[PDB]
Amino acid sequence: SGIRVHHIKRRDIVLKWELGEGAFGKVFLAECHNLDKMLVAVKALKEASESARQDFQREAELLTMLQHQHIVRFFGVCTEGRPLLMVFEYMRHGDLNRFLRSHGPDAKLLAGGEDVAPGPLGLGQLLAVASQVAAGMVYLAGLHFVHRDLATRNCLVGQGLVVKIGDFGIYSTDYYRVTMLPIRWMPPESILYRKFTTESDVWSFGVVLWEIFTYGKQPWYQLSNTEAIDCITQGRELERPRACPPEVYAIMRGCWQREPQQRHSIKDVHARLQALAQAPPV
Ligand SMILES: CS(=O)(=O)Nc1ccccc1CNc1ccc2[nH]nc(-c3ccc(N4CCNCC4)nc3)c2c1
Repeated sequence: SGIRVHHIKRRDIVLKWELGEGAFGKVFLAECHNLDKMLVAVKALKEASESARQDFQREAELLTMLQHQHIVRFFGVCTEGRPLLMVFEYMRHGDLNRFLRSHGPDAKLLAGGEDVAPGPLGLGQLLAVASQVAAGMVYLAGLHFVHRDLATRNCLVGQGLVVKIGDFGIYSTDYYRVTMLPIRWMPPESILYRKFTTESDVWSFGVVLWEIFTYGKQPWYQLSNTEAIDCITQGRELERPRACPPEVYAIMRGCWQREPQQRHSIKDVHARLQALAQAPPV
């Protein structure tokens, strides 16, 4: 008894090549038949655990029931032989962090694609990406879902700057080696009391908002993991980005209140973000 997970025939999936590697294993570009031929992203678990076979069904069940407009489209699994496979839609731009970086001032005009100009994005484009991520967080907050790793590296960019949350729950400085913590995105109540609620995600979204307007710079990049923990817990906030209007900064400062109850809800942050997106101050 639980969520009916769509199973896919292994012979209906032809692996093209590796797109990347993660904790879970490897991601590939592939063709999928009978879902007409169609390009898709496929995750392959490294397995070698009976437990990891349990986390697979868990994630597959949550993904199958969390389907929405700003969450990466999940098509089903393949348990017909090791390795286990998760099939998703293909977001041709890859993760939001690398996308931002490729449109930043250090990148000059090396960004490609036919859908977006190389070099910096429009203010209205930056607020579109921000608003799309917020909307995905509003949906997850609705189902009492808490994202413990909200960061631009866990979002995907598709054709026409469609941004979705691509990843949910070990060598980058993003994560502190303890359990790996992405402390730099964590509010004080998570570092100090080990609490993570909906309001925690509102604080994390503020950092995502900062990441977006810095073109994917790492929060407190000048500081170590412990130095960042000191700042966060002492009330020191990130500097406004060069490319950030005060109305956006103000939204950021609204997520960075020490008292979680003194933070605006994610539905209000979305709303303020959607508004500006339809009317970018510039
Ligand atoms: C763990 S990973 O290989 O870095 N994949 C990944 C990256 C960012 C956010 C989420 C993931 C999780 N895997 C995943 C899930 C659904 C996906 N749909 N499309 C992709 C996808 C992933 C990567 C990708 N590229 C962009 C071109 N550079 C090579 C990698 N193009 C599309 C994808 C990945």
